Order: sequence, then structure tokens, then C-alpha cells
Amino acid sequence: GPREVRTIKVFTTVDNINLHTQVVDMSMTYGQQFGPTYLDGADVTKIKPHNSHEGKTFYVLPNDDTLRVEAFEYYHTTDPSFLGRYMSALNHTKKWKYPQVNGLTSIKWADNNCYLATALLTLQQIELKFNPPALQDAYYRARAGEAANFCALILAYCNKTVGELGDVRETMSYLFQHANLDSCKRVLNVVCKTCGQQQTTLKGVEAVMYWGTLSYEQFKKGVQIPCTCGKQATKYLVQQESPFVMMSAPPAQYELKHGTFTCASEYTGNYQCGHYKHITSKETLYCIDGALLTKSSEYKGPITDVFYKENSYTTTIK
Ligand SMILES: [Zn+2]
Repeated sequence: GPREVRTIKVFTTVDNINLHTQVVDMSMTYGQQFGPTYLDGADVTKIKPHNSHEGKTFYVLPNDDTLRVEAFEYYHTTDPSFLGRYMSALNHTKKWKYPQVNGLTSIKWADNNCYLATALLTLQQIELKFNPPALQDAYYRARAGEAANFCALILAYCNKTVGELGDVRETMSYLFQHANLDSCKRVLNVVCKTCGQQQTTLKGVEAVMYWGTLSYEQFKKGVQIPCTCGKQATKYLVQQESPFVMMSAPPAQYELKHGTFTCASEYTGNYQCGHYKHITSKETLYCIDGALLTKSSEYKGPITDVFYKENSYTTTIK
């Protein structure tokens, strides 16, 4: 008989839904045949096919027309490096633990993931619909307790790697861009005794996010901002249409009072070397810190984001 190649049968994919049958040469690396290749997040680019690999599914980079279409439609990304960064993160997040704390999926602390835990807890408490099929799929999986893919996707979408220190407000900003916030609208009015008044309408992400004040009530009453003429002007909320709002500000000692907010991010410590915790208002106040939970009737600490429920609001200010 003539000398012949040994092969096995595997599937490749970019979305784990459309599987593509491949015959691989056992004498070559996966990289030699597919380019960068991943097995449940593990980089097997330099590995030759094992007999145990037969029938398994491998993730590859979108390097042909079919895979580019499938990656673009599933992930809503134009970045060729997306699949690689996602799988590199999944290799770690699949090893994290995701305890249920107070009825929510949290993350046990690892790899400086405190900002991810507080973001994950927050996402389970505000009404959000993600546009990428990958995010909406992984999110439901996260609510059921299996958050590893959702966490690796958040890292990919935010261009962060495992172990990098993160920021909740920036994370929320990246994710909100992938959310359907089309019916979200905010109308603001800015009043200066000299220059008069000017109204502004904001839609989408800019209608739900605000930087500089934690108190939604204070935003309704009016916040002092500098105006172009050197006098402090007053900016106040005229109309809001959204299922929630997110008020953020530099970490500052702040009292959280039960029933007046949905949840909040505490940041202790110094700039870019501190620690996030999550505070949620249920029947009392719950402080979720990864796997850890404490309860209290009152809470005061260095708060940096507060989330509030909303539906429709219209000022009574003339
Ligand atoms: Zn002015």
C-alpha cells in the first residue's frame, strides 16, 4: 500500500452555532491548517491533532468569507482580533467561580475582576436588550449562573484583558453601545442669568449616562456647572424617557438610603489601585463584594456610580 496521511474529523466555528466539518492532517499543527485555533479557550495553534480531538469543535479566526459573515453577524465586530481576544479571556473566565449571592450571579474575586463582578450584578438589575446575538445569548446564560462566556465577551468588547484593572463606568459605556437604547431620550435645560437658556436633547447612551453628580434628585433640581461666561450656570433635567439612568462621579463619600435607588458601585482606595463593591437596595441594603455579602439598614462609603429605575419623567420647573 502507498504511504498516506493520517487524518481526523473536527468542526471549526466562530459562533459555536454554524459548525464546519474539517479533515485535519495529524502531522501538522492546527496553526498550519487553520491559523490560530482554540479548544474551549485554550490556544492549540502549536498543537498537532490528538486522537481524542475527533469530533470536537474548535474556534478559529474568521479568515474566509463564510466565517467573516458569521463572526460579523454574531458578535457585531469589525475587529479581526476579536475572536482571539475573546478566547484568550475565556481560557481564564471559565476557571472563575460564579456564586449566587442574594439571588444574583456574582463572581468570586480573581485577576482583579471586582469591576466585572459589580458590572455583572448591575446588568441583572436594569432592563437592557443587547443587539449582538453573542451578548444576548451569553447574558441569559449568565443569569442562569454560567457567566464565563458573558464575562469573556465583556472583556473582548471593552478591549480589556484578564487581570487588567477595570472601570465600571467605562465598562458600562462600552456595553451600552451594544444595547438597544433607541427609545431612550433625555432633554436638558441650561440656564445662565446672563446668556439665557438653551435646551439640549440626548438619545441613546448619552441619554442614560451622566458624569459629575450621583444624585438623580439633584439632577432634577439642577446642578451647578461652569458656563462659557465664567458664571456658574444651572443645568437641570427637563424630560427623561428610559428604563433606567446611571449617575456617575469621582469616588466621594455618599449616603445611600434604602428604596431611593436600585444599585450602586463603591470604589475604595486610590486612583486605579482600589477595589469595587456592589450595593443593591432590596428589603434592606446588601453589599455584594464578589462572593461576599453583608447587609445593613444604612450605607455610606466612597460611591462612584448609582443606578436608578425610570420610565417617564417630566419636570415641573417652569
Ligand atoms: Zn453665561
